[PDB]
Amino acid sequence: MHADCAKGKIEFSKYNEDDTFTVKVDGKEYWTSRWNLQPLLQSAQLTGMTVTIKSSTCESGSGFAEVQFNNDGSGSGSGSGSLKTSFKIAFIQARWHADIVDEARKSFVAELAAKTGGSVEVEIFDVPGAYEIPLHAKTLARTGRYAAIVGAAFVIDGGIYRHDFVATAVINGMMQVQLETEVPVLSVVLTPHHFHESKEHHDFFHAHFKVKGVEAAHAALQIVSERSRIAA
Amino acid sequence: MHADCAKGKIEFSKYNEDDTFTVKVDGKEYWTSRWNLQPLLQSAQLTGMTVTIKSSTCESGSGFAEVQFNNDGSGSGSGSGSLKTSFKIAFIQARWHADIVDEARKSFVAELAAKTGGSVEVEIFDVPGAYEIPLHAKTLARTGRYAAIVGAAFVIDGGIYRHDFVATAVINGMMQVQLETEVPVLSVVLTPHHFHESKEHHDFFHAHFKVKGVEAAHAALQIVSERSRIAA
Amino acid sequence: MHADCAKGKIEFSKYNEDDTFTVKVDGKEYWTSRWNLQPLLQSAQLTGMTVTIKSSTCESGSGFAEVQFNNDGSGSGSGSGSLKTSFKIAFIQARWHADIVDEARKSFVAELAAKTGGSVEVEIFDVPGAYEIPLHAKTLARTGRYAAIVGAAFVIDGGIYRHDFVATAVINGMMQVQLETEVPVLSVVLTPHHFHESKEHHDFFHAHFKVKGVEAAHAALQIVSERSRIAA
Amino acid sequence: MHADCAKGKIEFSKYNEDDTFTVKVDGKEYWTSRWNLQPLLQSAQLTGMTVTIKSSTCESGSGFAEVQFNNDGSGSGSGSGSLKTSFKIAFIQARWHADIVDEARKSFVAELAAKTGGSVEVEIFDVPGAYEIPLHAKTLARTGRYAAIVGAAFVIDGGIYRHDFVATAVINGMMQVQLETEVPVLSVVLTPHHFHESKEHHDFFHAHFKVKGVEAAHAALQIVSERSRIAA
Amino acid sequence: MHADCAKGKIEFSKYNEDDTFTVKVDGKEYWTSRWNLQPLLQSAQLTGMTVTIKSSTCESGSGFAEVQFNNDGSGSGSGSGSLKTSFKIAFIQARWHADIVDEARKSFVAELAAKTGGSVEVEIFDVPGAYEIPLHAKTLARTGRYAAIVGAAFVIDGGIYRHDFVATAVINGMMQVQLETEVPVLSVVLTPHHFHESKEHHDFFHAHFKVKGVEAAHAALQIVSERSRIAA
Repeated sequence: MHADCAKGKIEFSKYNEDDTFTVKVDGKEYWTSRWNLQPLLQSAQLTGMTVTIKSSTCESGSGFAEVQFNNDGSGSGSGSGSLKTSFKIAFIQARWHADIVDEARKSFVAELAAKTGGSVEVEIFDVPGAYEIPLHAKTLARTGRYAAIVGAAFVIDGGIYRHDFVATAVINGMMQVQLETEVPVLSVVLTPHHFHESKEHHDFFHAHFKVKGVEAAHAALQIVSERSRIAA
Repeated sequence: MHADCAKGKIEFSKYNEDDTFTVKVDGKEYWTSRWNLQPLLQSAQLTGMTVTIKSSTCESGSGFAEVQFNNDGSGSGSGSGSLKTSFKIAFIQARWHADIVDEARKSFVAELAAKTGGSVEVEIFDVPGAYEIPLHAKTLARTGRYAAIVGAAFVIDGGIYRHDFVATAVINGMMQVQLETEVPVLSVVLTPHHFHESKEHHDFFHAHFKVKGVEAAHAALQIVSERSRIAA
Repeated sequence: MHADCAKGKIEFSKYNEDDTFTVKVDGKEYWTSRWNLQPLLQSAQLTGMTVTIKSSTCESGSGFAEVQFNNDGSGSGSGSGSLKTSFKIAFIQARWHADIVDEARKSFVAELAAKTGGSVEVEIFDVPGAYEIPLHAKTLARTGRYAAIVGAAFVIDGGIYRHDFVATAVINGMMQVQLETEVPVLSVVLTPHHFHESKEHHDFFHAHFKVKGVEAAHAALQIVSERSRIAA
Repeated sequence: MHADCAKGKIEFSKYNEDDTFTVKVDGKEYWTSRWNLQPLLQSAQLTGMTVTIKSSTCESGSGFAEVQFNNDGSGSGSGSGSLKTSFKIAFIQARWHADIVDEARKSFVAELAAKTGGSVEVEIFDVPGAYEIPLHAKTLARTGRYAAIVGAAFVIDGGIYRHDFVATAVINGMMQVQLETEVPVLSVVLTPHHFHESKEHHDFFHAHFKVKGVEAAHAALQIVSERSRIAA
Repeated sequence: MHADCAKGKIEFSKYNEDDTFTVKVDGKEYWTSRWNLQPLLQSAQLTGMTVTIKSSTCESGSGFAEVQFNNDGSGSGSGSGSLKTSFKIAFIQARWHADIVDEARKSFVAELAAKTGGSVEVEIFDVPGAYEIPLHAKTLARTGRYAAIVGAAFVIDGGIYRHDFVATAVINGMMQVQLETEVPVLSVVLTPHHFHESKEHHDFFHAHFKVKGVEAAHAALQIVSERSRIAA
């Protein structure tokens, strides 16, 4: 198989005055004198694809005439999963009412470590409020590296303003993001019927979120396994 | 038609240094020395289309110059139906309150088998909860092979958290997926007015879901037949 | 004006080793030896363009060198209307509570026939339930041939499950479809405040839908006339 | 600057057998014998752009070799505004409860004429019901010529059917249209809490809509001025 | 590195009769006689990309043969952020109930000046009402120059018409805009449960918006810092 001098997206394409198309791939600049390669290189650059420069000399500023396009490159793609039995999960948590989302996250991580035992790694991403979750989830989904995304928050009616608009927007936005990027997004954003901060609700919801974390961990594991199964 | 050596999507396109464009179709690598075929092959690869390799020699690494493009290839297309009087249906069921979705599914399958008698086959897909249904439906619709998709769940107000957000998101997402992929999606996700788990509701909803399964089977058959009719 | 051997979408394009983009248009296969025509034919095929093969010989397998592209071909386009003072309307009706949608449809057809007197033709399409209307409307709008689409249903709260989710989904889906395809869609899907099946509601809603049919007929005629007016 | 024989969208492109690409622009047919211009003309036609045919002879059927592409042509573009201090506004009004929308429209027009004094022209468009406003707004926004669009209606709960579905659909559709076409759309569709047709409500809402018309006029003027300001 | 005669979007492309492709970049007109550059220049123009004309002579009407395409140009892109530790924020405020949004804005600006001390600059944009916020936010997001966008309004039930439709539309449209343009948009649009203008509510909501401004300032700083962090 031919040597891969550099693989990655074209950082910049420069058509020099000597009929050479200089393209920078994976931090290394390569140029080609082929007339047919110039429109192909331009199309590759404008399509957001990753090309692999192939030549006998892999040094900077070396000519090349061999290149491979697997399937419209990689670009922002190559996501929607990492590997079976070894993947990663992103846990986005809001910092409003942190003392309960913390319990949910601790239960989730503990259960995942108990079952998988190191096969699954969970990364924690902090976020100011429930409204900021859909965009963060979209970014983490398009970046790849993740087989599932979990978002946790505690949306509370404070008795002054109405809270249902933000909850509806967040739920619908998470659904839209997961449909757009084809990465599962599990919802642990919960809106109680009543919460008047009487320390009885405070004691109750700690344990209830402790249970919800384990439930979400099991759901995430099973959905990732099933999605990997039906793709074969 | 010419001898079809291999038909399928271009797994990878490799432009070698000898002015040859090597493309792998249906697991077999083929190369062209034609200058005009290279931009056409690149466009075919970037457009997500399937080409048909036509040549006298069908062995690996054999050159070819004949290719046929039916209609922008197949790619992710060729779905939205399998065949009249012989097709498949995907039954996505949630595992929350399984004892009732099970009754609905059994009624659906029994009625299907009663009328069609083996003409329609039902494949069964499990899912953690109602929130995971739209993405599974989108995947199964884009994969083709299915003339209709059925999603069943039982969304319950548990008395602690509000449940209407998830139900609204699920219904709207199922409709959006159905409009996006042009594959009918029938909804058997139901939200009762009251359910307090007093075994009276438990005994009632078993039979009611038993009825709903037969109703959904009839609706699926009729809608598939009508959609096949108006397309001629 | 040059003779039209065949006009329509390219059924299949076959670039043989002979470097000839053999193309089947309107059920007739035509081939060209022009080098410049091959990329143009490929672009037309991938863009869903309808080409008109023009040559002195219109028989199958005859060479051609003349072709006309009016405006990106026709493809799935040429819809959003048929002709002024002579067009068609699609009436999609649900089969749930058929005894009332029947009254609405009869009123609509009778009023149309009374005013236009044969200038407007109404085609009836059957559908199992309200949830299956938006996709049927999208298909009938994309197929062309129709200046307006009418969808009728009777969404009823049965006292067991909640019904507002499906009604909201249907209304929003019809609006989305009519915005997408630029074909007016008139809504005759109605949700009464109360309906307990006491034969008083049954007697009342027959006449009320009888009125609604005439109202919808007048609205459809007015909107089609106005839309045809502002487009000049 | 070179003479403009004809400027507009390519009505039809015809590649004759004499290696000439005949294109009709602004009602005049022009042909070119340049080999390089043919793919460029095809791309211009398929991209929905307007080209300006330039030649020493501007008569029909005259050869040309000069053409200018400003920015992907005009096509459906050139909208989202007409000119500062002199623009147009489209007033779409529903014919349901006309006696109140009439007061709103009269107030709007009178206030516009009082402040601008002929600098702003208001065009009136009639529509059978509130459900048919968003598509009309989308058409009038895509056609250009308008810096703002106003939609007025009176959505009323009649006591028989539920009315909130249509109102929600209309508001969301108007917002979606204004986001899609980048033309401001001001909402004067109003849903009162109670209206039982007791002639007290009828007398009150006349004056209230009279006030709302002036309010909408001021809002439209200020938003158009601000949008024109931030674009420099 | 080669001299930059002019960098920017192609204002207009003019293919003269002398086989020269004149392109205006950054207010300066440049022409090239290269046959291969003409399709590349046309593709660059139609793709909405910015090219950098490079030649030994940078004067108007000077020939060039060198050009660089970094990554599909800039065009409407280059947004979603300005720089770390030194960026800008757009504060869109509605003029309905200005005496409270003013308090919110003053708190926001004061807190940002207290912490950053001149590192972050806030620009104030006026808007007639809550309905006009999402489109303004979309414009300011697409123009670039901003790492975050804040929208403030006070949606009030006046006791005559229903207000929840507009609030829902505004929240959903703001979330849709922030997902479309990948620029965070923080919500300070608030809908109180009750507000009867008895000057007790007027005194209370002044201080409450004073608090909400500081809260939004902290949330904006945190979200910008985190988004800049995860992008490395």
